[PDB]
Amino acid sequence: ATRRQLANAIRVLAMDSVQKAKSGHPGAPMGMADIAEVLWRDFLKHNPTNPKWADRDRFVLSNGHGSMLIYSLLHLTGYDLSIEDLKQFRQLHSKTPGHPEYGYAPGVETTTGPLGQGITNAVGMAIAEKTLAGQFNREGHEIVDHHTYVFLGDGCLMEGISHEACSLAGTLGLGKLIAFYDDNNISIDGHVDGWFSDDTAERFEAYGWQVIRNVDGHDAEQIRAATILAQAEKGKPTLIICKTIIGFGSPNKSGSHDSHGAPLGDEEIDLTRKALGWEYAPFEIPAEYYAEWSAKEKGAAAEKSWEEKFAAYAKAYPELAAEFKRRVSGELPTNWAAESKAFIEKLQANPASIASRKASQNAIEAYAHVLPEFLGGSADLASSNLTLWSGSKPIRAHENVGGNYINYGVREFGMSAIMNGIALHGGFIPYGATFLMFYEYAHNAVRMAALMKQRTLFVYTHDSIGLGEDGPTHQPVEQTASLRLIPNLETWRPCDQVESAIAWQQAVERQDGPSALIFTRQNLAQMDRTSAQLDAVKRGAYVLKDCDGTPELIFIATGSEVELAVQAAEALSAEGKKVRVVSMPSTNRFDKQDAAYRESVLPAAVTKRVAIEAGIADFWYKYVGFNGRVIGMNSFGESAPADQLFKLFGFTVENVVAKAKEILENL
Amino acid sequence: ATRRQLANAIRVLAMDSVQKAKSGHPGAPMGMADIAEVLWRDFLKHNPTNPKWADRDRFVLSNGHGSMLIYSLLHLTGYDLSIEDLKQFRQLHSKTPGHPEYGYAPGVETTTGPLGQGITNAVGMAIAEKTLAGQFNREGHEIVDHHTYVFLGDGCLMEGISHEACSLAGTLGLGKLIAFYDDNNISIDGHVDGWFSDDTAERFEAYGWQVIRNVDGHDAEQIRAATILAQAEKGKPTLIICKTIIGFGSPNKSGSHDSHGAPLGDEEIDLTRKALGWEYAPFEIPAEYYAEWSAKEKGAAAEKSWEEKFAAYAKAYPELAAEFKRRVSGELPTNWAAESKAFIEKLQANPASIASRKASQNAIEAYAHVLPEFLGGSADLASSNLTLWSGSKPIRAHENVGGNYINYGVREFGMSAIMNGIALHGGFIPYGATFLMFYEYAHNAVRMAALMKQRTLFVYTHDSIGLGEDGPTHQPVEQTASLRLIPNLETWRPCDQVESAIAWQQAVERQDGPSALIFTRQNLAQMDRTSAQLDAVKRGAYVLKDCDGTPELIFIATGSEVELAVQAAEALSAEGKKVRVVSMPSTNRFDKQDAAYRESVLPAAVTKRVAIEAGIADFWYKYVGFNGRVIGMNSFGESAPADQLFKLFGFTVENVVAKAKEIL
Ligand SMILES: Cc1ncc(C[n+]2csc(CCOP(=O)(O)OP(=O)(O)O)c2C)c(N)n1
Ligand SMILES: Cc1ncc(C[n+]2csc(CCOP(=O)(O)OP(=O)(O)O)c2C)c(N)n1
Ligand SMILES: [Mg+2]
Ligand SMILES: [Mg+2]
Repeated sequence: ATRRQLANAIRVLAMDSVQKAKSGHPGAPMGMADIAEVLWRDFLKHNPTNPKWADRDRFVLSNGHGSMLIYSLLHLTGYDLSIEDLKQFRQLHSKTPGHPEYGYAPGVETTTGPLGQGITNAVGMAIAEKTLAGQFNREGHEIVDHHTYVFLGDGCLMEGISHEACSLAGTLGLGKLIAFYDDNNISIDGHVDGWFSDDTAERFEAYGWQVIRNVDGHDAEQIRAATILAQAEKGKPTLIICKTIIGFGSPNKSGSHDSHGAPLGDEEIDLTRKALGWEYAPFEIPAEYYAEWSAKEKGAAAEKSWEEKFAAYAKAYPELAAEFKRRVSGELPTNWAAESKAFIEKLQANPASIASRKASQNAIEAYAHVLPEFLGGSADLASSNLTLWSGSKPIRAHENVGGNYINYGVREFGMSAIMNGIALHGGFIPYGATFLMFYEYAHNAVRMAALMKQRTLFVYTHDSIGLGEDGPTHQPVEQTASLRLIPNLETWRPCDQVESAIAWQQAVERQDGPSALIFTRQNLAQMDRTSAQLDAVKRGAYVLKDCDGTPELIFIATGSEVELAVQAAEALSAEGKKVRVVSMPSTNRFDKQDAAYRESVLPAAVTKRVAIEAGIADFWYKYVGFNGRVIGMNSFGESAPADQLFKLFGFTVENVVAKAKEILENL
Repeated sequence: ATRRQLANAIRVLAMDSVQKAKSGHPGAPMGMADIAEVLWRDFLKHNPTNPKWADRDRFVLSNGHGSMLIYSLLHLTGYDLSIEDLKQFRQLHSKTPGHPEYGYAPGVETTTGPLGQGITNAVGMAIAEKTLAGQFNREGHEIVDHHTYVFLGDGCLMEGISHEACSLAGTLGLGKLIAFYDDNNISIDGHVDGWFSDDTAERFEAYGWQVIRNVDGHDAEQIRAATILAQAEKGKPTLIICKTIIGFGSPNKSGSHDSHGAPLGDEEIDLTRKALGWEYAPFEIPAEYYAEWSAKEKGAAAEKSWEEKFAAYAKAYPELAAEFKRRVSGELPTNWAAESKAFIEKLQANPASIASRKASQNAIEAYAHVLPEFLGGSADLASSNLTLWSGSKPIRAHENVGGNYINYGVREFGMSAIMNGIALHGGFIPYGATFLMFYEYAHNAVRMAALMKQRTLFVYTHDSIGLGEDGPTHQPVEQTASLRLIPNLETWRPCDQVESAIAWQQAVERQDGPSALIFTRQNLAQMDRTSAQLDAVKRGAYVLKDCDGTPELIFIATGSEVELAVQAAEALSAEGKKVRVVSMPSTNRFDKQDAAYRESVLPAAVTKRVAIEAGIADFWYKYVGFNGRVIGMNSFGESAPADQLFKLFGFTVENVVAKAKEIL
């Protein structure tokens, strides 16, 4: 078959699957099929029988609405994705959801859909390849060597996150990143000139990318020539601008947004088959086409060759090879359990009153000696977030290439989605920090990490009005509660240096999802814990101060407000009242405990509960109920020194005691 | 005094005010003082005695950490901002908070701090000036004509939102937008080459801006020359790239991130004074420097000249002039109360089972006939969000310049912060739509509108698993609850075309803060309402179905789930149980009602409550407590037809009734 005939197999599988589903986007798959045929058949290094081969090239479909493009490519080249799977497009519990989801189909490298995060994940994947190569490759043993390929569209380039990711990609000289731009002059609102008129070539040249302009996206020889010059450029990422016709082959809907996101219809599909010269019924692919699309034989030989290279590498570098396999698998070092425990116990036995952001740095310093896979960073806030340790080596294009730290610049969304790509790639545990407030810039990347069950460590410092004079644009109020609502994210707001080391430990051990670690600017007093209390911190909430017998009142506190809760409990106790203090470093972790443990912390029979947190109050009714009270925030902050703000907003022993006594008096 | 001596007044006030607070950022004010002297003394058209002069130029400090720069300028040029105010920098209730706040000091045009949003607000103000000029100017009567000036630094240019805002600004040809880039090679991590190496000039030329390269930021003559060329360019926004030395004047910390964000120290301040030849004690500005900095005489003449132009305009176009004054003040038209009421009563009388996104478009259509100040838009989703009405005139650089709609492209964050600038400018009520999921892209701009108490209307469609097959990356679950947590935002989730029209009405009428209006893709059944029920919808929650006497079970539902709550209540009432259905289209609005009203709707003695909402369940404990139940979500969605998703996730009458019996 001809290259165009092979590409048409994608076009027809796409429009037939959308039609059977009565749902989906036929246009971009049809527009990009010729580019896909060249890239997948001539260049992409992959093995359909092992989609987890460590040295495979990574392909990312950033215009994720064109999901039938990747589904067709995976089916045609030999992956474990069947015609029956394509017939279940957009159906409940199928392998082929409306937007491609990591973990659902073999060979989908990332979950896309939200525009701009695809290319940003890919930037992270290319950073991880370059850094892993810098850490593990040796002379004669280039065991890390693979490209990162991206398809992207107009929406992706309009999104601000594309500017964050691609500006950084150029600075870091990601020569193995090659992106194909689907330049079809179409978005949902119509022909894009009215709202999108960048000179995109000049924009990307300004980032330090190589740009190959004006490629005919339906001419295989041109796509091939451009890909060759893209691969020959070793120092810069490359953008190949492909001129395509959206919905190529449709006589009445091509070149128009009418083909972007609706079924073509039975009549138009017939007219398309004829304009394409495609004579086979829906979901029928001739055996000849499967034979020429198959990547099984080329892929198996590529991996067997890499396995032989790795075998020889392991003889020369036995510890590197073991570390490679360990880190790529995501397992922790065998001494991790004992050294992290010993560090946490040392802190419990050597009290220090420090800011939890300092405790965070101390934890990084200790754990980084055990975890060479740490790949840390900050969005231009290293000296405020305290993310550097004594062994930090900031990565640059030609310096510290096997380093372990990224100066992300002022790019919270880009950093967060890059970290997702780093986590997806394997070999690293990424962490990256900013101020808690600017979680809101990166919000959807955090949710994406949770949806993809990726171990990405989101570090946030300056967590409340405790930060003081920078004022209400910076002082978080509702941000912690908002992070707590993200399914499959575990949010930690530790109350001293010990809870801070335990939150880091729990985040590192959480391999099926991300964590958010929230730290303070101001000093926090360390709480006393018995061995059993120390063991219970990782359960998310535990009894910190207890009375003899059933409590008449329970204080629930997190983070910097735990000392206040303890002091108010002391005052009430000196009046003969029986009060319990529960510290709740992670509401998410506590919610997962069995009902016996939760009842032992918050007994159902004790309904007089006071929650204390310098955050939005509405969150806490889940734990205090109608008979409880929340000592929280219900407004934006103010610019003033922190001690005056804590008094202004009621975080005083007098106020807490007074509010507690009101519910004890049933008022 | 020389120009440099006048600029040094900014430098010494900045560093002395930061030193007294023991907090703040001296470097950028010190780095930009010469630029600010030129722009404010030679070019800025403004009146310190009336910071609300409608035709004033707009200045925006996008690198807002340098707040002492704008406070010094305001103090020096004669605004109502005193030395005593600068002495209260960063102190409780001062007019000089650590980042400039709109309304806290006269002459501050927007609240900055979150990097990138200042320039994006300024793109919004430049769009509003251009569009308002297109609507109101007449031959011989150019009553709208003013520039938008921005200071911005490396952080702003690194942020993705700057790419959204400046791309659109070039496309719309905002010739009166002029930005000065504080190109000082410094950010908090240090010298920026290791993480920021853009060819910024070529980047902005790719957006269609004019770029003046390599201006010496400490040479008043070059700054003046660059600004003249920026003003001469009428068709494109201009970026003036000013090479500056952060902390200019400090011998030990200039050109270093050491001067970015901490007091210089008493000793370093003394050496800086010596290096600058500055001989006056802290907070002492000689009378001669005040006289030469004063904008009072120039500004009063400029406003008087404009008042005379407006008087001539009002003589020729009395109705137009009265519309200008009404729309700039923010007051609604006199017939608004009656027209909106008649529209809502008409919908209650002619039931239709339509998607609330279609109900939203119908409301836009009816209200836009009454509100010429509407400036609508969508982030590349006009056909899905349904934001166009029959009178929509999409604004372009040279077409529909007096239009009323913006194709924002795929730029949710930039859209939202541009809308904030449009609201700050005056003359418009901006609304803008995207899918509910992608408010997470625009999150902090929504918060900033609430912080600034701006009437910005954030429209969201496709609000639940109800959108169906696009799957869990698009299906909101926790987004509505997160919107509800934002102080001073009112979030509405209406259950039918009638609640949809009332939600738009209340958002339009809310002058002191923003609204989020959340609409469905799937059809919603209209509910029966008496005249008193119809009137109570604007109280945020109300009794929709009531039993006789005290109920033993209260259903609380919102949006698309109210019909399910009605259906389950009818099944339970047919069994003899006393059940009430409460529709709660806005939790935030309801929370602000007086105690008597709230008790009338949710009596405290009825503790058996079931909340129903296709969103994160944990939010609703505030209203149901320990002994209630939530028919909610606690996971991500799935890619499948909507009808199957509602069954899969338990949004069925049988499931709701089962959970109601668990507490009865
Ligand atoms: C952040 C975000 N905003 C909006 C959308 C909705 N959306 C999906 S595709 C699309 C149009 C973008 O067009 P383009 O990328 O050029 O694709 P084409 O129509 O050419 O296939 C939009 C707005 C989204 N997926 N993500
Ligand atoms: C979105 C956002 N992220 C982070 C910050 C914190 N921050 C304030 S200033 C700054 C450094 C930016 O440097 P630049 O704008 O070049 O300022 P300079 O030091 O030159 O005055 C950062 C990261 C912020 N205000 N907003
Ligand atoms: Mg397109
Ligand atoms: Mg700078």
